[PDB]
Formats: sequence, C-alpha cells, structure tokens
Amino acid sequence: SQLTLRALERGDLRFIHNLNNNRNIMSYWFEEPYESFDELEELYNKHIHDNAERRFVVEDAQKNLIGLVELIEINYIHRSAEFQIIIAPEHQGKGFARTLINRALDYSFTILNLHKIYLHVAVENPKAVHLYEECGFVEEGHLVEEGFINGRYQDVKRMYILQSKYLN
Amino acid sequence: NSQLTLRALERGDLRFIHNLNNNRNIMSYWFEEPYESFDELEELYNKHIHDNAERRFVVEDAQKNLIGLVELIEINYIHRSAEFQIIIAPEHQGKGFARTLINRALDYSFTILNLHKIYLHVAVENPKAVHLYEECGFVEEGHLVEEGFINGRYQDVKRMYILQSKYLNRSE
Amino acid sequence: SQLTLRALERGDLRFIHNLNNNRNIMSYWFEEPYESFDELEELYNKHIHDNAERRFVVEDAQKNLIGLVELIEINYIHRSAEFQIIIAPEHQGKGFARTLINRALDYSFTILNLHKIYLHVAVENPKAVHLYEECGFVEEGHLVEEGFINGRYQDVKRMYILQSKYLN
Amino acid sequence: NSQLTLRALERGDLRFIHNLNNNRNIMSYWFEEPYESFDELEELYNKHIHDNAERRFVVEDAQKNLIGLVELIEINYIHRSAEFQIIIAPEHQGKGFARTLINRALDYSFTILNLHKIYLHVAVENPKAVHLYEECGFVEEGHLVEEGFINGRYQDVKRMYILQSKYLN
Amino acid sequence: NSQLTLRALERGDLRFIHNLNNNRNIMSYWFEEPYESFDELEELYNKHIHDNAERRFVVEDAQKNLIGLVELIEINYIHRSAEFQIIIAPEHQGKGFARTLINRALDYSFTILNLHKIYLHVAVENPKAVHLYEECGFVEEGHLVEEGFINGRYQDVKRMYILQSKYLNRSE
Amino acid sequence: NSQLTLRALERGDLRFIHNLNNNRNIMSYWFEEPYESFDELEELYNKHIHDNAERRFVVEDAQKNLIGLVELIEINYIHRSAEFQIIIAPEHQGKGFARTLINRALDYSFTILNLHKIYLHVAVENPKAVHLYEECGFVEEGHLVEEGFINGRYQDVKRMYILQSKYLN
Amino acid sequence: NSQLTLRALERGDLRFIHNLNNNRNIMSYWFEEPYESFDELEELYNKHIHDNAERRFVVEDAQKNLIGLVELIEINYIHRSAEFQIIIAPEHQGKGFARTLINRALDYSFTILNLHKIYLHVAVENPKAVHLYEECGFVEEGHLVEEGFINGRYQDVKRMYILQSKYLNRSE
Amino acid sequence: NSQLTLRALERGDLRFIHNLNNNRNIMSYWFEEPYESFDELEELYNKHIHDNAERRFVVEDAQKNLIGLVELIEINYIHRSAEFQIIIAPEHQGKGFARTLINRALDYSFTILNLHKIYLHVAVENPKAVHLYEECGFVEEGHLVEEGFINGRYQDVKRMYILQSKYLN
Amino acid sequence: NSQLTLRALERGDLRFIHNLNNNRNIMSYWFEEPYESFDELEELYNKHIHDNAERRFVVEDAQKNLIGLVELIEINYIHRSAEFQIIIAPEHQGKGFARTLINRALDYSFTILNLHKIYLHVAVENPKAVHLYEECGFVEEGHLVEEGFINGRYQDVKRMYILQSKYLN
Amino acid sequence: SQLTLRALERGDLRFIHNLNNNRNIMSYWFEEPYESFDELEELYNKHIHDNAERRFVVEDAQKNLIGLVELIEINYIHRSAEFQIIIAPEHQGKGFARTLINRALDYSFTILNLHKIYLHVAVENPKAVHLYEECGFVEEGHLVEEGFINGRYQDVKRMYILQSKYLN
Amino acid sequence: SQLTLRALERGDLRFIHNLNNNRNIMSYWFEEPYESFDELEELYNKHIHDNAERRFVVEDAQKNLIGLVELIEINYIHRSAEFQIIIAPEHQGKGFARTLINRALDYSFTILNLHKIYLHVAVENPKAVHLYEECGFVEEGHLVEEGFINGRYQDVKRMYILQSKYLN
Amino acid sequence: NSQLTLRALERGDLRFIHNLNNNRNIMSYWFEEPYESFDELEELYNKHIHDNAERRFVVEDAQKNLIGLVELIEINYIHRSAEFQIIIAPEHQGKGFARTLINRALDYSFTILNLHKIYLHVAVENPKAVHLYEECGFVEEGHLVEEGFINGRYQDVKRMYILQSKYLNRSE
Repeated sequence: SQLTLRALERGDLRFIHNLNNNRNIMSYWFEEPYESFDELEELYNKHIHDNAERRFVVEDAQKNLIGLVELIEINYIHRSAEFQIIIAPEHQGKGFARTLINRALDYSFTILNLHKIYLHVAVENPKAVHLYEECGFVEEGHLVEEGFINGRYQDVKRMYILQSKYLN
Repeated sequence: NSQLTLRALERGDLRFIHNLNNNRNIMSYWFEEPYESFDELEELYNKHIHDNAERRFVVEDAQKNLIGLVELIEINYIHRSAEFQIIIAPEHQGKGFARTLINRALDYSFTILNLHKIYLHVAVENPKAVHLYEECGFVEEGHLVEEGFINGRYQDVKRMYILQSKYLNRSE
Repeated sequence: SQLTLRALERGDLRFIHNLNNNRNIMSYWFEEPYESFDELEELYNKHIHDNAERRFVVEDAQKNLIGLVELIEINYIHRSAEFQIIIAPEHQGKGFARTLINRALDYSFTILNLHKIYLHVAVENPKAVHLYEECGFVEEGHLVEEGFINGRYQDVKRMYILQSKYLN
Repeated sequence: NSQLTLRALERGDLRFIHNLNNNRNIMSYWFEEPYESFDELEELYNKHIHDNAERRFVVEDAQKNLIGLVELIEINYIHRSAEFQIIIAPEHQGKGFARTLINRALDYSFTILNLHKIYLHVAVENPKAVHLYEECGFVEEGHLVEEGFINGRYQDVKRMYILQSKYLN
Repeated sequence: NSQLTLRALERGDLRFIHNLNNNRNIMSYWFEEPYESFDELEELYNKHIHDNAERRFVVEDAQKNLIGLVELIEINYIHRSAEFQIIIAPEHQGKGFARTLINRALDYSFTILNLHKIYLHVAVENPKAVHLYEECGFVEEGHLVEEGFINGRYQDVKRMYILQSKYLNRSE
Repeated sequence: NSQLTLRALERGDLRFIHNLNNNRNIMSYWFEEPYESFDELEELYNKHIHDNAERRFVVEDAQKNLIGLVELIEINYIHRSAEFQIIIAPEHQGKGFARTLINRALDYSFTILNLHKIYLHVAVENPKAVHLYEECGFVEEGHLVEEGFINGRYQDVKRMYILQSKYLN
Repeated sequence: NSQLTLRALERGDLRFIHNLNNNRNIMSYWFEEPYESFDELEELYNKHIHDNAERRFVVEDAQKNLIGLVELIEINYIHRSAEFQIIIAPEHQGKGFARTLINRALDYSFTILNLHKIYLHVAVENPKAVHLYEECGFVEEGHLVEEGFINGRYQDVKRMYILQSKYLNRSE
Repeated sequence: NSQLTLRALERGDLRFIHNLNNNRNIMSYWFEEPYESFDELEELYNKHIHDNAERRFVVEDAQKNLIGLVELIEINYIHRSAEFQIIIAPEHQGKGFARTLINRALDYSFTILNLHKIYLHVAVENPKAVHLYEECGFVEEGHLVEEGFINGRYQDVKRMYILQSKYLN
Repeated sequence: NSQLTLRALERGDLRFIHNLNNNRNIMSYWFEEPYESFDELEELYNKHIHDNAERRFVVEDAQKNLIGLVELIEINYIHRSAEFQIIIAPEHQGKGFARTLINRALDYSFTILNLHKIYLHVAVENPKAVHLYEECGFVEEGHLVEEGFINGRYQDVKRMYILQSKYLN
Repeated sequence: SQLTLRALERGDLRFIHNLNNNRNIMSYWFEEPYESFDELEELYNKHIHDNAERRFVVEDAQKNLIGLVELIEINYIHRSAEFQIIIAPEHQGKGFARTLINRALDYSFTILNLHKIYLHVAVENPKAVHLYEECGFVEEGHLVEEGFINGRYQDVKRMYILQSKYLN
Repeated sequence: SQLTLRALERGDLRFIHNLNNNRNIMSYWFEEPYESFDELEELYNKHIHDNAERRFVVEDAQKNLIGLVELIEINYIHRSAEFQIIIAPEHQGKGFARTLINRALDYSFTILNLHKIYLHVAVENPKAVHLYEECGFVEEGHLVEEGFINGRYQDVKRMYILQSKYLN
Repeated sequence: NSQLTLRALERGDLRFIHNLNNNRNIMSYWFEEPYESFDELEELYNKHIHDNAERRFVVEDAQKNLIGLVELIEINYIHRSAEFQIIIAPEHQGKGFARTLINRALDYSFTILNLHKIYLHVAVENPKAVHLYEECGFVEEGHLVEEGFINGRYQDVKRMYILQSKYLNRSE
C-alpha cells in the first residue's frame, strides 16, 4: 500500500540497466536494442516525447527502488497496450507483484481509457501464469517458439484483461 | 493576499509545476502535448519557449514561497479569446488566495492582452469551484456532457465565461 | 445514396479555396490562418501527416464536387472531435446534408471509435439547429460572443452526439 | 464599380506587383525588406508566405483585368492596428474606382480581422489624395515633417486614421 | 497460376495500393503510421524507403496486370519473425490465386530472409480465410478476443503461425 | 550628472532589463516580438544579437550602479530615422538625470550613426514628460488618437521629433 | 538616348553579364568573390540574391536590346557611400549612351538610396574614360600607384568621386 | 576464473581500449574506420553508438580490474554470422583466462543473439593461438595467404570457425 | 571477344543492374546494405556515389548491348585487397566471354588501383565455376563451411585468390 | 625592441573592446558592425577562419597590452592590404608607434609576400601624417568627405608603401 | 591562332569524361577520384567555387573541342600552380600544343600574377620533355617511382618556368 | 634515445604544437589551411579530426616531456606516398634525438601504413638538415628553384625521398 508509482526520469536509467543484468535477454527501448548504459540514455533522449510507451518506477516509503511498470505498444485507436512488470531481485518474493499489477491496471484503465491490456508469460514459468490468472488475466494465446531465450525457441502465453471487468 | 505577486514562469519553476500535476490524477499537457515526467516537461518548455499561444504565470508571496499557477491557453488574437485555468498548491488551497489570483489573471487578460472573452472548464462534480467562479463574475455558457474521462468514468464539465465588457465596466 | 466520401488530396485544395469564397470568415488549416491558395498548399504539405484533423471530399456518381466533411481537434485519449460540414452553393438546397452528416458520423464512430462528436452552429441560423437536432444532436452549450462574424461578436450553439446513441 | 473583386495575393500576381512598383520612384519593401528585381521579390514572397504581419489583396474586375493592390502592413493583433496603402495601376488611375477599393479594404480590416484602427500615410505635396481619404472617413492625426526622402528631398507626410467605431456605425 | 510473378513494390505501384485499401473500410497503416490519402501514402513511402522492418511485394501476371499484394511487417532479425498479410484485388479474388501467393511469400521468407516463424491475423468472422491458411500449413496459436474494432464492434481475431521447420522439411 | 556613462547592452544586463519592464504594466517587445520571462528574453537576445534595426545602451554611474536604459528601435538606414525611448529605474526617477540621458542618446544618434530624424512617443496623460522632451528640443508632430491600449483604455499618444540639423547647430 | 531604361538585373540577364566580362581580360567578381564561368556566376547570384551590399541594373532600349550594365558595390549605409562601375557592350560603346547611364546611376544613388558620395576607379592608361567622368561631375581624389595588376604589369588607377551636394544642387 | 564478468562497453572504458591497441603494431579500426588517437575513437564511438554491426564487451574481475576485451564485428543478421576477436591485457596474458573468455563470448553469440556461425582470424606465425582456439572448439576452414601486412611482411592468416550446433550440443 | 568494353557504372545502368539481380534467388546488397526495388537501389546509389570501398563496371559489346557486370567490393587500400564478383546476363551466359571479363577485371585491379590481392567466393555446388576461375589463375585458399544460406540450405563456399605478383609476371 | 607581436586570441577580445572605448567611431569586425563585447565574440567565432583580415596583439616584456596591429581587406591576387595600428592610451606617447609599424610591414612583406600596404589617416591629424611619412609611406589620395566622424564628414588621406622599397 | 580558351562549364564535363578514356590513369577532380560521369558532375557541383583549380576548354573557330588546359594546386601565398594540358586524340599531332601552352602561361602570369608554374612529365616520353623544354621549361626534379602507371611505378620529371622569364 | 615513445597527437597537445610554429617565422598549415592562432588551430583540429589524409605523432620521453612532432601529410593510398616533416622543440634540438624520430616515422609509414615512398622538403640554405637525411637513407630527387618565399626572398628547396624497398630490405 505504501508503494508509489512515478513516471520514469533520466536518473532512473541506471536502475533500468541494473534490472537488465541477470535477465539474459535482449533489452529494447521503444523497439530498439540496447546493452550499455550509454546506448540507453541516448535513446531515452530521442524517444522522450514518444507516447507509444510509458514507464513508471515503483518505490517504497523510503524511496528504495522496487521495480518497474512499463506499458509498451500503446495504440490509442484500438485502445490496447502490452503490460510488463519487472521486480528487482531484492524484493521479488516479498509479495509486491499483485499490488503493482493493480496499480498498472488502474493507470491504464482509469487515466488512459484503454480497452484491453495484454501480457506475455513464459509457459515454462507456470506459477507466474497462476499469478496473473488470479489477478484477472485469462489466456488468449499459446504462441509456439515465439522467443529465443538462452539458446532455444520457447513458447510464450499471451493473456489479456478487458477494461470492462476491471471497472466492474 | 495583497502581498501576492504574479511572475512570468521561468525554467526554475518547472519543478514547482511538476509537483502540482501529481495528486491531481489527470493527464497533464504542455502546449497541447502530453507529459508526466520532469524531463519530458523541461524538453517541451524549451521547444515552446517562444510560442505565444499560451502563457503561464507563477504566483509567489513576499516570502517568495510558491503559492500556485495561473495559465492562459488556446489564446487566439483574432477572436481575442483564451482558456483560463488556476491551480493552487495543496498547502495554500484553503486560505482564500484564489479570488486574488483570478482577479490578477483577468486584469492581465483584459488590460494588457486586450482580450474580449475568457472561458474556463470546471467539473460538474465540484460545485465548490463552480460557485467560486460565479462569485468572481463567471457565467455558465455550457454543460458539456461526458466531455472528460476522469477517474474511470465519463463526466460532465461546466464551461463558464466572462467578457471584457463586464470586467472593465459594470462598476462604471 | 450515390454520394461517396474520399480522403482529401492535393488536387482538391482548389475546391477548398473556392468553398471559402463567399463565406466571409477567416479560414484555418490545422489551426493556422490562410487566405490564398499558395498559403493553403504549403500548410497542406507541412501538416500532411498530422492526424488531429481528417477531411473528406464528397462527390456524386459523376464525380462533381458536392462539399467537404472535416473532423478537427481529434483527441484520441478522450475520443472526441469537432465536426464541420460545408456544402457547395450549387447543391446547398438539394437535401445532401443529412446523408453527408450520417456518413461523417459513420466514419467517426465505426472506424475511429470516438466517444463524442460536437459541432458549432450560429444561433442566428435556427433552421440549421433544427437540421442537426433532427439528425440526433442535442444542445449542450450556448456560447456568448464566441465568434467575430462580419463586424460583430455572435453567439454560437455547441451541440453533441455520443457514440452510444448512434450505434443503438 | 460594384464589379471589382478582392482576391488574396497569389504567387502568379507577383508580376503585376513588380510592374506597379516601377514608375513609383521609391524604395519598395516586402515585409520590411527592400527589393528591386522580380527574383528578389519571388524569394522573399516564399520566405514570408505565412507571416501574418502583412496582408495584400489583388483587385480585379469582371473581365479579370487587374485594377490595383490593397496592402495592410504593420499589423499588430494586440493593439489591433495596421497601416493601409492603396496602389492603382496607371491604366485605371482616373476612372474613379479608388473610393470603392478603400472601403473594400476597410471592410476586410474592420469586419473580418477585427482591427480597431487603420492609419495611412500621404504626401503633403499631394493634396488631392489627402482630400480623397478625407471624404472616405480618414482624419489627419499627424503632420510628420521630413519623414521621407522623396525625389531628392526630405518631405513632410500626413498620417491619417479611421477607427472601427465610426466605420461600423 | 504459375505465370504469376512477385516483384518488389515500386513507387509506380502505390496507386494500386491505394485502390486496395478502399472498400476494405479499415485503417490503413504504412510502417505503423496511419494514412488514407494517396499523397499521405506517397510521403510515407519516401520516408521509409530504406526501412527494412517491412517489405511489400507486388504480384503481376504475364499480362503485367496487377493481381494483389504481399507484405511482411514487424520483421525482427534477432527472433527471426514477421507478420504476414495478403491482399488480392477484388477482380481476381475468386480465381484461386491466393494459395500461390501465400507459398511464394513463405518461400521468400524462409529461403531468402532465413526467418524462423511467420504469423498472421484473420478475423474470426471470416472462416473462409481461416480455412484457406489451415490448408497452406498455418496452425492457430491464439484467439485474441476483442482485439480489433471493426465496423462499429470489437471483434476477435485468430493468430496463426508456420515455422521454417515445417515448410522446408515435412516432405523430407 | 557628467558621471553617467553609456555602455552597449551586454547579455549580463538582461536581468536589469527584465526588472525594469516589471512595474510598467505594458507588453514588452524585443525586436518586435513579445516576451515576459527572463528566459524568453535571453533566447531572443541570442537570436537578434547582430540585428542592426535596434540598439540599446545601459547607463551606469561612477559607482557602476545601473541608472537606466536608452533604446533606439525601428532604425532605418535609408530614411535615416529611428524611434527613441528612455527608461529610468524607479530608484533614480526623481534625481533629474533624464535630460543628460536624452542628450547622450541624441549625441550617439546624430554624431555616430548619422541619422537625420529621431522620434519618440509619449502618453498624453503624462504632460510632465511632454514638457520634459519639449525642453530638450523635441517638437510635437502628431497627436495619435487611441493609438495604444493602456490600463484598460485606448489612449492617445503624442509623437515628438527632433532633426539632426537643430541638434548639431 | 532618352529611350533607354534601367531595370534591376534578373537571372535571365546573367548570360548578358558573362558575355561582357570576356574580352575585358580582367578578374570578374560577384559580391567580392571571383568567377569566370557562367555556372559559377549563376550559383553566386542565387547565394547573394538578398545581399543589399551591391546592386546591379541592366539598361535596355525601346527595342529591349541589352545596351550595358550599371552596378553599385561596396555600399555602406552608415557612411552612405558606394563604388560605381559602368560597362557598355562593345556594339554600343561609341554611340554616346554612357553619359545617360552615368546620370541615371547617380540619380538612383542620390535620390532613392539617399547616398552621400559615389566613387569610381579608372585606369590611368585610359584618359578617355577619366575625361568622360570629369565631364559628368567627377573630381579626382586619388592617384593610386601600382594598385592593380593588369595585362602583366602593375598599373596606376585614378579614384574619382562626386557628392550628393553637387548633384542635387549646383543648378540651384 | 568464474569471477570474471562481461559488461557492455561504456564510453568510460574507451581509455582501456586505447591502451590495449597500443603495443599491438597494427592499424586499429572502429566500425571499419581507422583511428589512432583517443579523441578519434571517442568521436567515432559517438557516431556508431547505435550501430548493431559490431558489439564489444569489457571483461572485469571481482576487484573490477579490467582483464580484456571481447569484440564481435561484421555481424550479419541474415546469414547469422560474425567475426570474433579476443584481446587480453599484457598484465594477465599468461594467467590462463583466455578459454573462459572465449566461451563466455560464444555463449553470448549463440545463446542470446542466435547466430549460426562465428569465425576468427589467427596469424599462422602464432601456432599457440591456433592450438588454443582448436581446444575451444574452433576448426580451420581456410589458410588465407598474404592476407595481412604485419611487421613489414605480407603474412598468411588462418580462418577458424565454430557453429551454433556444436556449441549447444 | 576483344570487342567488349568496360565502362564505369552510370545511374542509367541501374535498370540493367536490377534486372540482373532478379533470377538470382539471393539477397542483393549495395555497399553492405540490402535492397530489392529499383527505387531502393537508386536512392542508395545516390548516397554512396563517392564511396571508394566498392567499384562496379558495366561491360558492353561493339553494338553497345549490355553483356555483364564486374564489381569489386570490400576494397581496403591499406591491405590492398578486394573481393571480386562477375555476373553475366542470362542472354550471354554460354557464349564463353567470362574469361575475358575476369582478366579485364584483374587488369583494372592490378594495373591501375595497385592492389596486392583479389579474392572471390564460389559455391561448392557449382564446380564448373570453380574450374573456370582455376583456369584464370585463381587458387583455393579456403573451404568455408555453411557460410551462406542459399535455396533454403546452409551451403559451403570456396574462397579463391590471385596475387598481383602472378598476374603481372 | 622588447615588444612582441602575437596572433589575436579569444581572450584578447576584451582588450579590443577597451581599445574601442574613447574612440567614438563605429567598430567593424570583418566588415560587420559591433558595439558590445558579446557581439564581438560571436563574430570572432564566425570569422575565425577568414584570412581576409589578420590581427596581432602587441605586448611588452612583462606582457602588458600595448596595442593592436590589424591588416584588413587582404587580397592575395593583387597582393594588397589595409594597415591600421591602434596604441592604447596608456602607451600612446611613449614612442612605440614606429617600432610597431615596422613590425607590421615586416610580417606583410616578408611572410605574406604582399605588393602594397596602404593606410588611411585623418587630414585633421597632420602629425600622424608626418609619422607615417617618416616611416616610408607616401600620399596617394586625399579622399573628400570619406568618413563621418562625430557629426561631420571628414577628409581622409590614403598613403601607401610598396614591397620594393621596404626590402631595398 | 584561331584557338580560343574558355572557362569550364557544366556541359563540357562530357568532353572531360571522353578525354579520360584511353588514358588508363586514375582521374582526380580537386584531389578526389572519379571514374563515371555522374561522379564527375556531382564533384563539379560541390567544388564549383573552389579557386584552387581552374580549367579552360580549348576550342577552334568552328567550336570543335580540341583539348583542356587545367591549373591545379594553385597557392596564392607562394604564387604557384601545377600546369597540365590534355589534347584530344583527334588533334594530338597537329601542332596545337605549343600555342595552348603559351595561352596557359599567359593566363597564369598576366591575370593571376603567379610566380612559378611547374608541370610533371613522364621520363619514358622524352619527346614531350623536349616540347616543354623548347617552350621555356627547365628540369628541376627527377622524381623516382612517383606514379603507378599501368602495373609499375614510373619516374616523372618535374619542370618549371618562372614569371620573370616569360614576361621578359 | 630508445626511451622516446611515439603517440598519436591529442587535443591536449595542440598547445605544444602552437609553441613550435612560433619562432619558425613561416606560415603554419593544418590540412592545407593556414592558421596562426591557438583558437584557429583548435577549430581546424576538430574539423579534420577524422580526415586520414594527414597524421601527426607527438614524441615524448620516459619523463613524459614533449620532445617534438612527427607529421605525415599529402598521404595518398592509391600511389602509397606521403610527405614527411619533423620538428623538434628548441630545448632538445641538439641532443641527436632526430635520427630516432626519423626512423620511428619511416617504420610506421612502411610497416603499418604500407606506403611505397616517403618524400620531404628541406631548405637549400640548411645543409645541416640535408646532410642529416642523407645519413638516414634519403636521396635527393629534386632541386626546386624559388619554390618558397622565406624571410623576404624566394629560395630553393631540396626534395628527398626514400622507398619502402630500401628501408625494409638493404640489410637483407
């Protein structure tokens, strides 16, 4: 409850770079690949005004960085966006996920007025699917060999939630 | 209240602007383009530094403490109109500084810019503000239904106006 | 029924300039004033990709220019836009207005997925208010001295229609 | 004289403009920048094509024959004023169309742009022009001495005005 | 059908593209930016002429008559994926040219671009097309609900895929 | 009053400029472009730093305390004219230094720039200022009616002039 | 001679300029930058089209035949001075058109530009021209020695002037 | 040797890069463009900072002491190949960390970028290096004769490869 | 076959280029950048028109009928090497003109550009081409395995070379 | 003799601005007018590479700024330039002029290989004409009303010296 | 005598390209290599105003293109330039060389006021050395392996002529 | 002498370059453009930072004291030639460091750049330097008369060369 969401600032880019460490996956910023901190800050400067992606830094009461809440591929004609939450390893198993997931859905459905929010989860991480399922998400796709994760193509589940059910 | 002073907004005041837009829980715009980050605001401020379609004024006291903001937007010099929005910091919201800021704004709009009409928008679910402006000389000219999506619901908003004729004269 | 809507092209700018003649009002293109044809084509080139305004040219079966249907101040967050229809003097009193008004509402509510469409009518043209009223629009504002039309400030009615009623 | 039509200046009309400024014996300006050749004007027309400080109208007749030019310069939208200048081609100078052009100019200034004041400048050594504008509603508000260097001499110039209040009422 | 030929789209073919997007009654995009005018399309074509994230191919016959369009979008060369969309002109829609165009597209994607997966989207209210792709080797991997707003209603769309493994092998 | 020194305006003095334009209750312009914030002025100062249409001088004293500003706008080098404006800080408004600043301004206009005429504008509702310039050599050449919208009213303004011939002789 | 007319130089007249600089056997300049090719001239003309430091005037007759050129260079509006150069085509060099062109030039310089002084340079080895200008009111103010390298030798050049005072008055 | 960590190259590490290229006696390239001074490299690093044709990783230890560099050049994402080069600082050349760096490089090439082939070039006059890569999984696919001008002589160079299939299985 | 003439590539010949790359079933590059449409090539030809890393020659006959293309890519002037590729139109593939084009290419490489080495790449599944270049002076220096993805298969490619020393002597 | 010539640097621009004070004449930098220090530094940056004018700062042994030696309107085809020397008021009457004038002629005739060096002197300052005359310059022109100096047009003498006589 | 020199124009670039054919040497335009006509015209446009090289087209009475006279590496401080004359194969052995060489020296020494004009001749073409020698040029250098001409480094003679001797 | 080290010139060394060009009393060039001020040099250095037609190398000792400069100019990679110029600070001119710098330069030119010929220019009125280079393997190939204007007089300059063949071999 004490956790707060804050729009992403330049200073928070170091926290983004640290979150990427230990993930072992190509990081993208507005659909452009980056791996070093200097590559990131340059693209943050060039996409500063692009409203197709919005990122919020999650902090506690004493302002310790907990994680990141990012909405990508925002389309205002169809009113959809892809949701992705990244919790720092320090606070991964402390139960902050469900609160941050509700905070993200709140901003998406009560400020941006989006119709649908979908996410992508690895089939090889079933407990994460149960998490999002218990948060209101339902499976709508089982993408076969969608991503190349550590030397092999993996299946990824696409799950959605509509504005209708979150508000009612 | 008479110790308050209006000052054209500077770059050093953008921090004060950012802290105002939070807790409002509404999309913040700068020259009709959205923003929610301090850096995003600063870049827009430098890009529209010379754009005269909008003007914003910081209000401070003798202590130089920041009390609120006055902004004119959608300024058109052929029809001589502009939209009016007032925002006072939460710390000074209840000490009745608003009426002074409103009068200072109308005095600038109608005696320096030589505008003909000033309109504003207020939420129908905030009768306190609608009543405040009616006290300051604003008349309702529209009840726009489901014009804004606020807090997960389409709500109505009142549009109220005041003419240069009433402000400058009336007492005459 | 034979009337067709077509996105605005460069060649149609001459028809726009001719429509402005005999109106006696400042013409705007993406909120910028113009009065000569050369001023118009230059701004058409600079705002070619701005999706805040969409204009459709109305033609008949034999492709005679009937009028223009323009949506301005399109906001995809709140899903609103201002509607304006301009019929050429040759075909003004032939009854093409109601058909073109329905065509405009169709594009706005079934392709762009807008929530509200408002228009502005002069109080001194009451029969036009009755037209839009019989088309589904309802008055939501009586703006006092909103526009300067031929040497005097005039009152203008703002009328709206919601996507909910047009679809049902 | 009700046949004459005002039309916003187009790039093609810059030839008509150039021919009118010849025979005048005066430095011609386009948005406060001097020019003399047709090419200099065409380039400056492209640079200031969307500048709202000045506005120029070409006046034609029923046959579309060019009659004259009406230009409003130094347009300030805060004070709501502008300077007015009318130039008729030598072909039609004596046909008595000036008054109609002056009123069609004032009609656009006061009924569409919503300006409060329109002032103009006339040489003191042209009293017929002073009387002309006087009969159109303009009043002398200044006698600027040695304001301009015309024909090798510093000459005095009358500044004349008319307000939106009088023209509308 | 074997007389059809695939040709990289040129500027002279943009007219053929514009005439295709009309009567579809759907927002048309070019490198993920909307357009509905021929001039708007032409300007976008010149701006993304060198962008390799998308490729479009015109298909013509021995008569050099334009039959349809094949386009790859959302191409990513790290995951080696792309989205597939086929559009045949209304005059040739029913003569069974589609299967040839689909195979020509997959042959280009899997033997020249060396892609791993090709996916496409089809409306659930168009079982004819869903069946056509299932015949060509596509398998359903998703039933996205209310993903698209078509003709005044939020509709579901099927996402179907095919892997380079099946296309190149299977017969092996 | 012979201690006062004129110095070309520097970027650092833009603070002094901004503070003077406060308290005036008037729209301030920098090269015919409006501004209100210190940042707006600093940007426009950088854009027009080499524009010769206007020239501004900061006047200091022996202690280098800033006294006032002397600006010449609408400088035309073909007609050899310019508009003059003097603004003294409220701290020294009543010390009677105006006349010396006016003459130091005219001295730069007529002895270095080689201008023929210098005109200025004074509000009719400030007769003390009209008399001041009258005693400095300026003569009224116009009574512009409702020229400016000041303090919520269209007010009349006097236009006053002095020629290079008189000042030098 | 009274049928001659002065016209501001246009792009279509640059061909006439190029043909003039040949046979002169002297470095040709355009806004103080050298050129000897038609294309080199045209590019310089477009680059200095708006530069008011120099002005050139083509002179033509009732037949619209090109007779010569009049150019002002080194124009300075603070000192109100300019350099004067006249060039008549070889076909019309001997019919006494020069005096009219010189007077037309001084009339433009002293009645429109409101200049104070006009100076020119003439070769000491051309007493015909020095005498022509002395007839037109020019007085020698300098005998610059070895100022120019002409035809393989450093030669002297006369600098002659005329003031606005003499031209406008004198008759008075 | 499990303490060594790979980190994407940062602008600050360009000093470490410059010091490594000294002592090599070879023309150094940054995105197929030659350079010699620290300033030339810093400018070209800014120009190609978002170019995906090359990728360079700085390898540190637990103490964050810089150990070496791993760079992948000529990265083609259609053929899924790249050229590999490993450079260890003279301080740690004999500590036997090379093999771990080579495998950490191949792990990023084949497990994240999804490349099919990685080739490298070794001088024939350095058989110890050829054997090293041979024991890491690389096989000779070419003996390029007089490929490079090294130390004043056109020398032969071995081209060695390893496929994603072998490394993963 | 002495009638064939080499001519530097002109913008007009880009049609001939585009038609040759059709029928090849391979991704075509222009200065290491992929393209497929005639418009994409014309734009990239304008961007790299003064780049000296590649050089392409159109070969015609006495009738000026286009015969083929000779392109030298990856030209490095420090190591003095380049990659060679010859493409003959299907119309004249069997007329036996290849050898003359190969030698005319090597003559420009070794007698004008002063290059030391020229290498080329040939598919292993085209032994007739390998023999052809072998009889022209090229020697195999590498058997690159699974170097290219051709016709849906990773195939091996021979790299062949010839030095300036042999060709001149 | 201890006096040294040094190419003009950015830091020396303040000394240039101070030299202009008490001159009461329009200052030009590469034929462009300036009056404030900020105007000067901007034009110094834009004309940094223009070789049509070369300026040298004159200093003593202890590096006190004595004056300026500037060559303007340098033409390498005809090999000519205009010379101008400006001594600070502190050291005006100490006899540094003749030495600095010889230093300027040395650089012009032995490094740039110029054929002619001319200067402009006021007729109303005859002792300055005698100075340059005794330095080798000879009058070649008496320009009438050439410059506007303090409210009146003044005559200016143009005097020259050829490379031939300085070297022999 | 009837031969005329004319500054190089855009249209003459085709003649330049044809002259290069049958030379078998890398062609340079302002020290930049070119081989196709399109490469040449682009560099002609970019170096249109560079006065370090001047080229004149030689024509007859009937305006048939005879050859080219180009001065390169023009230095106005030292007053030197490199001369190069190229006669078309059609008129090579008709004796136009000596006339064109004198025309070039005339322009260099009587209009540009250059002090020295040097040229480069192949040692393996001795009759060309005798030509320039009989025109006033004298050998000042025998450069060893200066140019790579058709598969071998060749020696090149550098010969000069001073303005002093051509004028006297 | 073996403790000397060659280092590519950096921006921090431009001050050392400026102090070298003074007292030489000769026009200083940077990529064939003149300069005589430190700021003029710095701006040219940043503009030609990536130009590979010239390369300059600072030489320093174990003490990191600046000893001199080595520069290659007029580098052409088709003919594989370059011009060589060496400049040692006056404080270290007489301690015989030159021969080491010359050999270091030729070693870089002939073993890294793979150049074929290196030429240099020396004043005929400086037989000390002409003799120094003859000791280092340079042969005179030209006696260019009145090529340079030095100290008010046109002087002759010797052009001397050395080939990659001699440097790399000879001992072989």
